[PDB]
Amino acid sequence: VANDKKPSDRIAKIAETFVKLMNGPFKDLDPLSIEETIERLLFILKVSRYTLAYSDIVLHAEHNEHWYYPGRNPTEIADGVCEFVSDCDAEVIETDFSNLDGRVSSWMQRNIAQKAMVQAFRPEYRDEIISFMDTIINTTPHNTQYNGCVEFTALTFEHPDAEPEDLFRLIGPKCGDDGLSRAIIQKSINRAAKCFGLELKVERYNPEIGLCFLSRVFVDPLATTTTIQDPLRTLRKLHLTTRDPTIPLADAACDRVEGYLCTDALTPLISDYCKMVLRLYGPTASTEQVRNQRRSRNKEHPQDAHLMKQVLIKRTAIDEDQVDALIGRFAAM
Amino acid sequence: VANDKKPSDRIAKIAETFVKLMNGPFKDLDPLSIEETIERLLFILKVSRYTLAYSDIVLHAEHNEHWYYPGRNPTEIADGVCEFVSDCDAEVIETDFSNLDGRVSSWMQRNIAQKAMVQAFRPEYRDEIISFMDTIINTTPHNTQYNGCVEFTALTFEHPDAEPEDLFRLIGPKCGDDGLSRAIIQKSINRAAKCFGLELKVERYNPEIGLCFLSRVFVDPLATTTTIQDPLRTLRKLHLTTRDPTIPLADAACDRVEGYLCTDALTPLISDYCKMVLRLYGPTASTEQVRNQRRSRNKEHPQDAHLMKQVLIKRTAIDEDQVDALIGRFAAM
Amino acid sequence: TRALQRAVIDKTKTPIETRFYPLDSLRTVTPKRVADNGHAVSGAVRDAARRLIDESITAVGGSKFEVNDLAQDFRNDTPADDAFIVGVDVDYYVTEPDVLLEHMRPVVLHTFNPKKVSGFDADSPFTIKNNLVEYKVSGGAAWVHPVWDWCEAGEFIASRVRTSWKEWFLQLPLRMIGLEKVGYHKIHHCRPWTDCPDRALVYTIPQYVIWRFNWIDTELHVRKLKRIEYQDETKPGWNRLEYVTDKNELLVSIGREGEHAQITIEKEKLDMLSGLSATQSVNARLIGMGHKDPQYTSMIVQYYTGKKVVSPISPTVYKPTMPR
Repeated sequence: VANDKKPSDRIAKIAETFVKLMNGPFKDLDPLSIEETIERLLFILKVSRYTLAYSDIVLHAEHNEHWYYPGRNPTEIADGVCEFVSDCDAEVIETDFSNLDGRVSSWMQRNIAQKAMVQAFRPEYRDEIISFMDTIINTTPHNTQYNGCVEFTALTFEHPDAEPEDLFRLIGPKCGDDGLSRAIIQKSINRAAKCFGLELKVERYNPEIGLCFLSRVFVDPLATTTTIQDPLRTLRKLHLTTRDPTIPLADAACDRVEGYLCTDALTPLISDYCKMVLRLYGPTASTEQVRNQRRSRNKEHPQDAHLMKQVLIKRTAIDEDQVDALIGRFAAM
Repeated sequence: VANDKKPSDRIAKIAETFVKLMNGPFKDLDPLSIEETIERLLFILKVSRYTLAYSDIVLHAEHNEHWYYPGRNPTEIADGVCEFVSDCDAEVIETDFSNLDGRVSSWMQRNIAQKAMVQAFRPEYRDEIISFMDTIINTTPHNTQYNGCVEFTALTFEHPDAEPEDLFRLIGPKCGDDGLSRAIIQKSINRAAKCFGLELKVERYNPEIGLCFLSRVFVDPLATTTTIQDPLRTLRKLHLTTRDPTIPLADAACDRVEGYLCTDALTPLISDYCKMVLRLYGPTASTEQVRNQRRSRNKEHPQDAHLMKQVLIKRTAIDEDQVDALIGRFAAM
Repeated sequence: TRALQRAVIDKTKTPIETRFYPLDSLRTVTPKRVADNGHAVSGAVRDAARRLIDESITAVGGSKFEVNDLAQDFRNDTPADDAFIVGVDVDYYVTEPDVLLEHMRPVVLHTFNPKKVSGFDADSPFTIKNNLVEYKVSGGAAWVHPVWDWCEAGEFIASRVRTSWKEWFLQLPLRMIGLEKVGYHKIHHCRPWTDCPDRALVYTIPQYVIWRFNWIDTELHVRKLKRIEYQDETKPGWNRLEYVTDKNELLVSIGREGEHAQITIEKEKLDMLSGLSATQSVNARLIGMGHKDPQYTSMIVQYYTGKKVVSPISPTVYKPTMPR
């Protein structure tokens, strides 16, 4: 659903200041060769060749590590999240956007992303990048840029008397559709989204139900960095498999449970399901080398185990006796 | 809720006379250095650097001690209150303002506080102070200035034929949203507030229910200076804790009861609650050094014990047999 | 021409700013009604203006030099250099606004700049004859003074500056040639009272001084204050006035000189009516628009035909004054 909601006059100066702060000290850049782009990490290649270099140079710089979390290993993500929650003393807010790529306006697209790309890249490459942006208007970096712009707008609205550089220095971790911010702008974020024309969903941090971030649940971010898959999103749908019909059910289930072990080995109410899938569909599945040579293969802390159990129970609103009964039923099947 | 209710023509002369009497003999002043302001007692600093000096110089002078109680130790506050009640022979009135900072009008702000600050400070600092006031329009001293202005207006309306200096010399103790005044202007205070455009709440002093001042209850101000926390405001809400979720309940309760002991050690119906909190949440709480190193730590006369008990009963409208039953129930839990 | 280059190059300005604090309080002040009920009195309006200016000046913390003819004779009071100049209803007293503007200092002035060509200002009747306003102060004498055109387009002004007799001797040979020492000012007028739309709260700030050539034009076409010419050169014996409304309307006020009746009409309607061939057509069109009031259509017809009437000068009995 395309939208053409231009922002107000005042917000334009805030957006320009945010873009300039994003530019930082990297005035000049050069495009990457086709071979280097191909070995990095059709239609994706032509934009990737420039966008990967732009991200790696500007968005992964010294003065842009405060907010651009997108682009780091999951261990690095967990470390950053724990550091941010320690800094904010467990006072953080979560942002959940609905169809951001389907809702970003033309003015935002042509005044944030296009401006940033043109300022980052060399003048001799202006035509190619502008043509690529025009083709885009009619991937990953766009969401991060939108999140950074919205964070800058919120910070500018919260403290209009501070210098833009100091305001932007407080930008918290942001990664695409998910991000973190101070809880003091919980109500003012909705007005900023309305001014830009975006829809924002915000939820106050609650230790009883855990914290939601990148479909990951932090059981107790104050002390431990233990983290698990989001139970709210996956439990209601994990019993149904959305793989293509051509794949046997056993191979898809095996890949799903292998990923779950790789990410959620010691999570209550999921380990039992994964083990029962491995016990039932496991022997009936095909050879694992066969599925490793098949395209659809990629189409999918012990100390606080008690606390993780209680946090999962709080997340799923299931009584402990009910949880034990469910665990017994799952294991005995 | 911003308001633009300018006062009448006659009231302007009264306000100017009050401002001049506030000025007194301190014609010239100088700003404080940043280091001195920092060691005194961002955004707070820029206004504090001037307002702290202005308060200390003018509002803490010899000829301005009659009304500016705000800025003294609690023992000094109790001594001043007892002296004032002895002077007024237990004939005093209490003022309770609702959202004064959210209700002071533009005319009042630009003709009381701005005028006082400009007259107090040196001419070479006029631009900085006027800019700071303009930023404020679009902390503690403002409430005291408003209370003094309203007291001066009431005194001027009561005795329009006396000299302004003699009228102002009768200004009683005032401290922010709370203050004391003569009971002879109980009805005329409402008309003065209406003229300025402010809302005033006044209650006649009643020895049976005690006197309310700074959330403090004077059991018998005629003879003793014994004072306790306000029972009306705290009893209905002391059972619920408003601390942030990240703090454990035990630490917040321990800090609350430690403060209550520091202020209300020998108050009936509160000492038992504090002791039971210390008995229950005490052992289950964390280390006290840990909470002393934690940010949320600061986020919280035996001879007349009989009289204090009876005054608390009168304040809470609870029968003595009912009070004894409640005390027994609290202790035995 | 090459003469234009001379003026462009010859800046030779000496900006002077005695840290005159901008009085933002006077600028952007919402309209106010001084009288709760009925209509306000002239004394009440004067008191309100004085109170507003006093509050602004004291809040800014500056000083003032109130004026109550060519020279203000400020030496008898010797105010401070930074103090402002404040005058209220001093149109009769001051021969020219140049008298106030020579001091090269900010001026806050409350003046009579009518938008109606005749009628009542507050409780004070006023009328325009020749080009002088025959104001009749409620509770005062009769003032006869012109209007010095504060509200015309253009924020930049040209004015004289103080000069001693020795300075006069120095500059007279240069003055006769066409060389003048000219100061520049920035004007703001607010019009703060709705019930009395004929009085304007003029505000002024000086910017810088310059030496200019009399017989050479200016690129920015800066203007110097001139007496308003209310007389209508097309219809002798009539006064015509134009002003712009806040709702995007360009109204015009017409009336005879030394005369009381007065009507306001949209300018476009007056231009359409002034070209009609027959007098009866004027009435026909006016009835078509829906104007049934005889006092309106009759005056419009009289203006159309340019009817001159020699109204007499007669004794007047004024309302008794009450100090209250």
